[PDB]
Amino acid sequence: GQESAEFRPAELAGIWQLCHYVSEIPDVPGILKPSNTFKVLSDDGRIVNFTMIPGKDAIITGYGTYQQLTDNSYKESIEKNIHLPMLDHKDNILEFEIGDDGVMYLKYFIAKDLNGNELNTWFHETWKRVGMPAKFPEDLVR
Amino acid sequence: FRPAELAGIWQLCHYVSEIPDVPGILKPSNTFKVLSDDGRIVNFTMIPGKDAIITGYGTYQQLTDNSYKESIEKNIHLPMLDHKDNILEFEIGDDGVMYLKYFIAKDLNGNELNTWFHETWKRVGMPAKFPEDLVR
Amino acid sequence: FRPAELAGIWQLCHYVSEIPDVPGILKPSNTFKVLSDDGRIVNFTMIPGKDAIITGYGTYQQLTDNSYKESIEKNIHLPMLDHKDNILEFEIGDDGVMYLKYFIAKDLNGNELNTWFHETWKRVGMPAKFPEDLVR
Amino acid sequence: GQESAEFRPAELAGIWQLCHYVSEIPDVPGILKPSNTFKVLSDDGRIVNFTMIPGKDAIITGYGTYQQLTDNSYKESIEKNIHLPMLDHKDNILEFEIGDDGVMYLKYFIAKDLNGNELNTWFHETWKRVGMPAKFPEDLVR
Repeated sequence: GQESAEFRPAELAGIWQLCHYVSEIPDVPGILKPSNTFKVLSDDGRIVNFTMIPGKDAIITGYGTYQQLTDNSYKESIEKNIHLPMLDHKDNILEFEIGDDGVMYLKYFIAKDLNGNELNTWFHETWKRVGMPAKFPEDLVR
Repeated sequence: FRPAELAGIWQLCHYVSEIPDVPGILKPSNTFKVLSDDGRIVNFTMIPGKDAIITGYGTYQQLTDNSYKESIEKNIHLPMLDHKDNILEFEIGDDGVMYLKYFIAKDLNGNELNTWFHETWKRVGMPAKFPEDLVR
Repeated sequence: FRPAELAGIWQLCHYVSEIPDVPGILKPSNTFKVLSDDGRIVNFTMIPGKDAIITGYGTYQQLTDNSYKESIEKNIHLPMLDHKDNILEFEIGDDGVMYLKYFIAKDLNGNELNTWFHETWKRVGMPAKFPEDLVR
Repeated sequence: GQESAEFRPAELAGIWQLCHYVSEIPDVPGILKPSNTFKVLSDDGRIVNFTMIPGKDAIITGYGTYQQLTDNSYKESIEKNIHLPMLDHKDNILEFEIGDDGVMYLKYFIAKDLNGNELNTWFHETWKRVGMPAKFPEDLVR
């Protein structure tokens, strides 16, 4: 049997880099800058989150499968997530907005923590599609 | 062939010593090879504080117990491999470290290169604990 | 004036948030200001995996309880300050964080800039323990 | 009173970056690459060693005063050294060679560890003088 196909496919597949907002000044909102975490949304329906640790072994922090649900939401069927352990063996529904600039905004809701405490919190994330630049930088530290 | 567990995320490594003229010890670096279940390969390199970059992609397929092919579509690190097959010999240890070798005869301009390439890659895994101080 | 403990090694900081339109929390970055006892100032920036670079130098002198001058010889980040004095207002907290402000009117080509600069710096210290996994 | 001035002054003063040797291949010696540690040899006779920790607070690992002794040796009079605690409140004599290419080789001998165990080991280090490049890189992450 087939999961529901009744959505307009979005360009979810890709390697995505987590971003954050950086300001030089205390009380002023920051501008978008890339960070150290990647989400691989594979062409064959698998999801992996992993984080670099400079000079050390990178680590997977979550993995599973994913499935688009509606024109602007998809689920991650998480097997294990060490960043967010209350999501283990559960579905997380992510609402998304993908811009032609390669920036994807995600948000998801979590009701309870692992100890059953009320949380009722929306999480918000900004991701940027990783691409191939025109030129191989001559001094790249591989 | 006996199917090897190639599919996964791999981190490039190098060897470091504090002194010259001695072998170094293995240390992870900034480049990743994503080998998907459906036979896609992507190499990308993190650049601290900047956008990561894809440096090659295509498809791949295991051929024998110690070799696989990358059918490269585009590779900006190794552009003589564009629309070519590269055959890689591989050995994967029980410690999750994979040693690759491959040979390239010519550069894109037809100059003789006749170079053997060696790469060490380590399988990226999920540790038991999320580190308290992690910079995501 | 009451002499402030300016002499030392200072690390530039910035503010980070996971979401837009909110204030971020303080995080250290890659640039250092070395304020020597003999009144020399050097700014340099680490570039991961590459050679660090000096981006400015000169001399400095405390003027009042909350200001000091940098007499810049050369600054490739801020080249309108070459052979000029920059007056910085400073406040150093009990947590070792120093807040700097300064104002620059013109760029090197004479274009009006009239910009206030804010910098947050943190005093670099010696922790009680050398971390076991440190990458020197 | 004055410490001995009977040496030909060398160009020790500077900010120095610790280097190591990197190879892509297991059993082959590496080439010189810069690492994350700095030694400030000040114009006014003070020494500080410190190490970056990417995304985190940098740390001082040793400090004191220094004094050239001979044409190719100097001492670090170490107050505290958390990298090498057997050097606390002691002099360490470093033999050096400074190249016109800005590379300095250092070596020093340590007899005993902090617990009094025999060590009798020569340490060897390679350092590179930090300089001001021609151009401010446009995309520098400060």
